[PDB]
Amino acid sequence: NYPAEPFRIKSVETVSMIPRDERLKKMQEAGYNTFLLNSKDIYIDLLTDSGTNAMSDKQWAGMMMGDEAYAGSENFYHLERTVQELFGFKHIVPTHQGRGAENLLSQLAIKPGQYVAGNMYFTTTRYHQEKNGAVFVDIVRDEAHDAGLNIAFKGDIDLKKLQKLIDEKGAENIAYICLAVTVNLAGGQPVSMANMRAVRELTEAHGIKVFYDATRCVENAYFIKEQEQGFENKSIAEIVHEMFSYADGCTMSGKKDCLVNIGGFLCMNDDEMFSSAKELVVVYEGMPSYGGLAGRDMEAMAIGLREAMQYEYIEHRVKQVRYLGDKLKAAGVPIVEPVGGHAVFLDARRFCEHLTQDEFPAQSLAASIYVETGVRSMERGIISAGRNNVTGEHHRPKLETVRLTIPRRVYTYAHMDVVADGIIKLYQHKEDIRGLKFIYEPKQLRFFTARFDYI
Amino acid sequence: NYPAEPFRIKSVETVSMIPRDERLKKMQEAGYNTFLLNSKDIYIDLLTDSGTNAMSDKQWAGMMMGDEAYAGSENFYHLERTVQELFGFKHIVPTHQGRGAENLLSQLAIKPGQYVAGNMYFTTTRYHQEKNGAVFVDIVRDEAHDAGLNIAFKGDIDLKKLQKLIDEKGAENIAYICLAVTVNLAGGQPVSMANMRAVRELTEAHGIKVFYDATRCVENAYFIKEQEQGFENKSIAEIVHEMFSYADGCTMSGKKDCLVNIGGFLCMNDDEMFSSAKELVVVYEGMPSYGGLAGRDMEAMAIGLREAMQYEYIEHRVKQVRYLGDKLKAAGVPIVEPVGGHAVFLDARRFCEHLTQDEFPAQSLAASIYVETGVRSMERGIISAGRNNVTGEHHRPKLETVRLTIPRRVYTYAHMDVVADGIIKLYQHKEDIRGLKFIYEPKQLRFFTARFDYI
Amino acid sequence: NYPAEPFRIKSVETVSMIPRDERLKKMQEAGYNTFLLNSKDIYIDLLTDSGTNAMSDKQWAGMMMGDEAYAGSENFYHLERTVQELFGFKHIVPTHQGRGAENLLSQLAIKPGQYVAGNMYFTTTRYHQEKNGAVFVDIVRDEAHDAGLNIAFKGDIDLKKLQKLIDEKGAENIAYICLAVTVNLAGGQPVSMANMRAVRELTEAHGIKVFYDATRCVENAYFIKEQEQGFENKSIAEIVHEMFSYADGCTMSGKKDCLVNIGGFLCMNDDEMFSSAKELVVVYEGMPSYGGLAGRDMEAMAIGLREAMQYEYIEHRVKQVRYLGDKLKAAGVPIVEPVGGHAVFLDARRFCEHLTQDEFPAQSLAASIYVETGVRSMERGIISAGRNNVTGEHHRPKLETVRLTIPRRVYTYAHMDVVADGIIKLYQHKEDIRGLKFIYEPKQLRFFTARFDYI
Amino acid sequence: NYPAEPFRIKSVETVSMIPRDERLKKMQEAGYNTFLLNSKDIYIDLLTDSGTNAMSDKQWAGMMMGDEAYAGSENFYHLERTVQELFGFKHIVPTHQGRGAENLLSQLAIKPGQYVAGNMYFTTTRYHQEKNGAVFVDIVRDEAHDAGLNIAFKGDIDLKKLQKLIDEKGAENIAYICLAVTVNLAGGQPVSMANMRAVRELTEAHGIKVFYDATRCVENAYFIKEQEQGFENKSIAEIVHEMFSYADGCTMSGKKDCLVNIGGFLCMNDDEMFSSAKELVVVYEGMPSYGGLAGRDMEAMAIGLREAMQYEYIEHRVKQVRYLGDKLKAAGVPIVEPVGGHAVFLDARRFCEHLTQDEFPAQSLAASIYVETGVRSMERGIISAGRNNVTGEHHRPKLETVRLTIPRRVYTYAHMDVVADGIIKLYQHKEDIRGLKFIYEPKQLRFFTARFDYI
Ligand SMILES: [K+]
Ligand SMILES: [K+]
Ligand SMILES: [K+]
Ligand SMILES: [K+]
Repeated sequence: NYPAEPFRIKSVETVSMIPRDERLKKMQEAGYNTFLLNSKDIYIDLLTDSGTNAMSDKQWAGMMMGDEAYAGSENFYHLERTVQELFGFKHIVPTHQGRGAENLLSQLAIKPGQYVAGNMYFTTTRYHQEKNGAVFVDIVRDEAHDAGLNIAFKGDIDLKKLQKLIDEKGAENIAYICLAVTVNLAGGQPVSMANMRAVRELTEAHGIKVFYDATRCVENAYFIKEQEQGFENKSIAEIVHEMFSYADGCTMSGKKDCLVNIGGFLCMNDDEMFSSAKELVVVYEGMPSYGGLAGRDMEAMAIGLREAMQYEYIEHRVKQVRYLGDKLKAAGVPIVEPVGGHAVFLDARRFCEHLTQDEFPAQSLAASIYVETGVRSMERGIISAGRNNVTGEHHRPKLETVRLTIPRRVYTYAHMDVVADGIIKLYQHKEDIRGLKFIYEPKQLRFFTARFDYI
Repeated sequence: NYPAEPFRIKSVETVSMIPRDERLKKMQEAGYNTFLLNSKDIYIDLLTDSGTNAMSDKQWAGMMMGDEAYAGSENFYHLERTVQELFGFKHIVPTHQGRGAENLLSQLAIKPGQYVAGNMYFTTTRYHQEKNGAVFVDIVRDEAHDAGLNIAFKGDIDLKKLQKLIDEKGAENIAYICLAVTVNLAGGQPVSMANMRAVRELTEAHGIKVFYDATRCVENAYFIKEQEQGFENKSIAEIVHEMFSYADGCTMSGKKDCLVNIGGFLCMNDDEMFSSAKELVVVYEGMPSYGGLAGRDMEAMAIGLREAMQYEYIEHRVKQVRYLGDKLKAAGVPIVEPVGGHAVFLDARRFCEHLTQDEFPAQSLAASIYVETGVRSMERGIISAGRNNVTGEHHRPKLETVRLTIPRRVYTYAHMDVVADGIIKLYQHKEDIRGLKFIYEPKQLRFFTARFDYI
Repeated sequence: NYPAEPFRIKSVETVSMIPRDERLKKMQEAGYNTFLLNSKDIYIDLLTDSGTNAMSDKQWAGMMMGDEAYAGSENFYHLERTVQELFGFKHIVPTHQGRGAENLLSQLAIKPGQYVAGNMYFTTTRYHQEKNGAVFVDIVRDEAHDAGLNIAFKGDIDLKKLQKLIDEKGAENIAYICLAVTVNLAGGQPVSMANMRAVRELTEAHGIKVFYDATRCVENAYFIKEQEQGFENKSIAEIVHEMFSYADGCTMSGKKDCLVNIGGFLCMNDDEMFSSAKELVVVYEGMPSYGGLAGRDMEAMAIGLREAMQYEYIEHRVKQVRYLGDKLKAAGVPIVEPVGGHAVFLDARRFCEHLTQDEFPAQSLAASIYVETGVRSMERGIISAGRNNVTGEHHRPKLETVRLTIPRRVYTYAHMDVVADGIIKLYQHKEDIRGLKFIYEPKQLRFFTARFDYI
Repeated sequence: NYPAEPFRIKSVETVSMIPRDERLKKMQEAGYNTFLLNSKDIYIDLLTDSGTNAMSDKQWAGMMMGDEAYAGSENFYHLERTVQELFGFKHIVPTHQGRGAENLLSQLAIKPGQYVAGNMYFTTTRYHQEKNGAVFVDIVRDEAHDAGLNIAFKGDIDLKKLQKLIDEKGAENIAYICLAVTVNLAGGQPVSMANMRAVRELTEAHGIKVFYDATRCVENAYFIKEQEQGFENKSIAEIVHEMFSYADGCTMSGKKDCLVNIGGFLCMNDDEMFSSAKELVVVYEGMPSYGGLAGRDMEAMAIGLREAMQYEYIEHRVKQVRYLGDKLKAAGVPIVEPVGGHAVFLDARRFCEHLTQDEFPAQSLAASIYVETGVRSMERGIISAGRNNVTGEHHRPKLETVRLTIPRRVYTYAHMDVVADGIIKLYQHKEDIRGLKFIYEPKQLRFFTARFDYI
């Protein structure tokens, strides 16, 4: 069920291994907010899968061959031809990471008052849409909003909803469909090739553009190879190329599936949009020949994207995350299902039914995990949702979760056991977990710097 | 007069060394546009002094210690302490380079219709001011606009013009003063400490904020050290710290004086503005704990800013540029005077007085320079100025220049001799340089991809 | 029982992942000799634990700070201070690896006809002793020669045999005692502190010198910590320092316990011997200030020896090897016992009891293991023993083994499972493993290039 | 006359720039022996051209791709095929540096009592010859021993002398001719292709083997291209390959002309000698598949040897050393002539005619140079010659020199001016240089650690 790592360890990152009593002190110094912990004090850091990937020896060799010319860099040429080959789009503009590409796309592709419809949303992606005057419309299938429902390709768009938006608003009033692979907010859920095809077919008929939010497109391609009938003789590369054939362009974060610590890019087929993109990138990112990246980083990202196409690599990536989910589920620990490509989400509401949402069960569970194991996880619940600035009440999200987000190629199954075993042990005495109260609350971005104490 | 390099060569960048006939074919394939040349075909690349710097062994050691954590990275803390120590500001927000810091500043500090006044301007800096509703006012001393005038501290603000603006417009209507060090548009001209102090004193009396465009603040500190009475017993670090003591914050490009290939940051003293800056950075750049940079780049920038404080390093940096300018001037080659900190600008109007501006003397001179020496330079004249959209006429700039822009720690005096001797030989038969005409002209950003042929 | 890796993965070594049929073709191209396989064709390479270690980010930072000066390098001074601090010797002479230190020691310390007595022996170590006129005497306890006997500190010297040698030969006729930690030939067996102390006390009483063959001294320190009464409150560093307090000097391979890919050194207390060692090092290795090493490697070895002192690192190192041995033993696979610090040795005589030694059971078993798993192992049996030049008969060794040798910080428990599960499956049908016969036999060093076919 | 560096600076090595009064203190703390100075206290280190070369970006990329397998490393394969291509020998055995290859060759190729004849000698090379029972015979042309004589190809063998050795001793009593390129002891003097051919022709007729001491064979190839008629249309590679076609094998130090900081190798054509070489390398260096080098170093050396074949690189290398010599000679400073490929040697006897050899003019001149400029040079005179252990008198060498030895790709012409200008300034008041006396003298290797004071 679970393959060994399809690589060896070339170099290691040293860790302190501080014991429980010392971790409790660090957690207190951090006001029980994992976002305030110091990296040097953490054994296993599952705060994010963004930008913390372990690069290969070949990428590090590329890092030594940075050609830092303002224009005409060999590294820009390599990235451009690699993305043209693997994603199949005509034009590429580098950006420093994914949200830089989102800024450009939304300024280029939206008229004020138009709709952008997508399969759920991501914070930066949707901000740039709305900042530019779009109204967001969620067209994901209804099941994706049910966190416990175990169905395949849970990230699929509901074609009926797309049809109704077209019927009610008119095609000329829809800027574009923003189709994300995988779907982050539903827990990293994949989208089927059948769905990408059907969405292309209906939008094309109406003259409507489609742009992917493509940050975990390789994880997605793996779910298609594993679970979609007809794809068993296809390579990961073949699946990735067909996926993008159903789009007019994409925004990409190299920090996720391109196996790098920084980097992103915007792709499109249209020449006029490319010309406009080049004049705007200069303002926000840099020249079209580097887009806010060192030459060595264009090189690392070109090499990493190609490494991601290796079947054994992405199979192990997804099955390692699956192992953690399987082990938690086998012990009765409540999690979002099915497990996604990049993370396991604990259902903190169910984990701590002895607590009210106003006692911050997700924030507290995350604190408990670090103290007991040296593992950092992210609060994705009531705290991150923020306070209603009109009423003064918490926004109360339906999802009250702790995200165990897994960087690529950094951890082993033994690290996964450290994580699972500690959570399972906490779950056996789940009632002992204490509620939290604010002792310091910022007006904005409160998850980042808020401090708490036990009730 | 001209010191030796205060460092040894640790590693080299290999070059092809292709001869004149082969360079002529490359120039023709690039349509006589140096922006279109491949980096792999160039011996000495003086297109820019941005982000092409040679890092040290110590910076490379730091590159291997990237702590890629989303929050709490050791590299963030090191950058933050370093900038607090050396610049003297309370708060720091990393950005991927300088224009990312400008975007944040202009959104936070400007109400539509307010004025932003500075000592001349830079393209991205003024764009971000104008995009947010500011009206730009030039308050540099009149002398700065006379490219032939040899005077010290030519970058100084005219206190009388600053004063007139306040009287005629009202303090409440001025968003801030944007004081740049050095002043790029005048050829890299320094600003005196006496000027920085007088501006602080006047603005403070009216409650007006001052923010520095600080990209070449260390080169600026060197000029003060060399030429301003009273600064002979002061270190570069003491001068830099006093400079920033007369500001409310700054936008910085590490890609210039911090000796790195990517990186920048925003500094401010005000607690409220810091909180707002953290909200905005997340949508354009990244979390406040990395700001669109890999941990290793925060580390390389922290180390490089400290290396920039070494007296012998910056003396050599500035005197290398001076060597090139002195050698050209002694042969009668027309240049912008006095030579600034980072570049030498050739007056192509005067160099090719036999051509009209319509025949693109700067574009043609930069082409000749590549063919004859393997040196790439930047057109900064009528081509880069663009065409008037409304009328369809060229914008005809007063400055018709070729910029010989010098990366830090990359080249030797022998390389400077290749550059100078080739230009001097061309000058001796300047009448023979041919005019250019468009064969392909983009509607936007024409300097980046336009192609030409000889008349 | 089995701790998780006390480090994260910083970078990876990419592997091909070729399937069984393709591995069989590679094995055939290598003439069924694992020594002849290409590294690029191997998934898990257990040929050696020498010089294949994964370095840390901190060691890689040191690799960028190589001070390549012929004398007075900062890296030399750092190595020298570190070894003085941790090993407690007065003088240090770097060598390119351990056998370079052995060459110097044996030339300096042996008069022709004198005896060198030790706890078993290693090939290079004993060669250098014999080449200089020493007669080797084995003074290990008899139990060490019983490969099946499970006892602690199996590497211990028999004080009664040491005593007999002194009585029968005379102290003046003993050049030195060569005490090895751990003892490689018995499978990596540790020596107790009590034994080291008793040997020092006896030799000192007769004026006999003791020099340690120290290549796996840290693994040895771990066993003492785990199993010798009285050492529970002692650090690894305290144990290492006390170990070397009972010697006059040592030969060390950094390629083993100092966590590097190249490097070694010679230590001694005696001023006169140090002066002589400096004269000799210049002709074989290099100046005493670098000893056949790049400055960056002196740095990486100084850093790596200090990292080896971390309790969690060495506990994990030794327990990973133990995991592999435990899993094999539980399935009934015959191995040398108890499992040592660095490797597991399969008893191929017992594994392939259906074959005669003349049919090369160890060579054949190592071939099968590669075909079935992509794991490379070393023949340490009749092939490596060589042929008798005088008679032309095989040397027929008591030990007919396949060595599963484990590089430090390179592999995971999942990799250990690939190794074990493949061997266990082979064991279940052991009768089917075929004998080998030579098709090409070199006159010298036959194990390195001999080729075979199945009988 | 003097080409610019045919490369750019990729990274730099930071230096302290300590002033004169501080340098005087360091020199005193070092007992006026430059060999005792710390690297961190030196601005320009010309102690040696061995192993201090600046590697390229491509070599550093290779450094990240180290394949550290005990056998079958991709890096060993690359080195082997590179040396086979460029030097043209059948077999290669890596060694950690040149003197490791010398140890093997001399043990394999000499019977006790035989002669080895060569064009002068090098210390390690000759030691290994004699240790194995050879009698050394100098067969260089008589002119090479006249240090002031300006003739081309001053390193040539005197064919008449070779003939007389053959006539008087008999061919069967000559182990081999050891032909060195360039000839170090005469100041780095080249050998002509005509001479290498004639030596091959005479030895072949008598059945006598020829092995090169090849450490600066690329410098040598450059002198042939520049000065030997018939070689002007030949590439450096073509000249190098023909050179080696006149030999039976070679010993090579990568630390000189292969542009690396560590590494060497032994080459031969004979199969039986190759087999014997492989059994002996194991004892002293390591397996024939790595020979005492990390895989990354076999890779760097393979890449560096190929870089050395670039005409512009080796032309600049030799002409940079020539510039220093020309500038010194133009000021009347006495030097060994003609200037060689890798160093300038000052004639300290003539520089300080006011001193006797017993007052150590070379040791003192070297001290003066460091104090006045921050430049380290090596004593190659009476001190290095050592004391006669029978008589107690100094060995009094004819040559009393200070070696300014130039690492490859590390320094600029401005560093050369620092060196020359300081020596010239010292030369104008040459009479002020004070004699030295021993205050501490070791019995052996006295140049390395002896301490002095002014008379
Ligand atoms: K990162
Ligand atoms: K750059
Ligand atoms: K190795
Ligand atoms: K070296």
